[PDB]
Amino acid sequence: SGSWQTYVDDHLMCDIEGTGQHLTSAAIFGTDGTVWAKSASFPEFKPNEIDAIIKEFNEAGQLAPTGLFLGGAKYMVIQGEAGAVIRGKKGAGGICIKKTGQAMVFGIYDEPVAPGQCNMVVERLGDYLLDQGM
Ligand code: NA
Repeated sequence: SGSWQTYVDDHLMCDIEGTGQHLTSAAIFGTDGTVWAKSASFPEFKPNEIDAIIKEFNEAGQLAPTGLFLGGAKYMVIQGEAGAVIRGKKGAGGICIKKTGQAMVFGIYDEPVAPGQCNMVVERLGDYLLDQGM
């Protein structure tokens, strides 16, 4: 593929396991905070929000006093994997973020999608990118 957008469209925003369900939105960022690609549905994120997530991957536990904010919306942090995966919840929806060597893979989900389905989708792409040296 010649576009980071294809990764979003064909690995993050596609029909999950043929259930007809999809992530709400998704994105791929560089570790500097540059947007490589995002779905049109992805929220109007702010640079401090992305920087907070970059910080959390470098040292887990830093989001805790405030929450995970994205597009001004507050997610409560839920169990992740230090340095590798950050997860948050907001009602029946949530967010999952997987770190690679050079990028961060974001997925946002809502009812009826389950938290573990978001994790599957995001983590599988991230692991692919890691196997490709990214
Ligand atoms: Na919008």
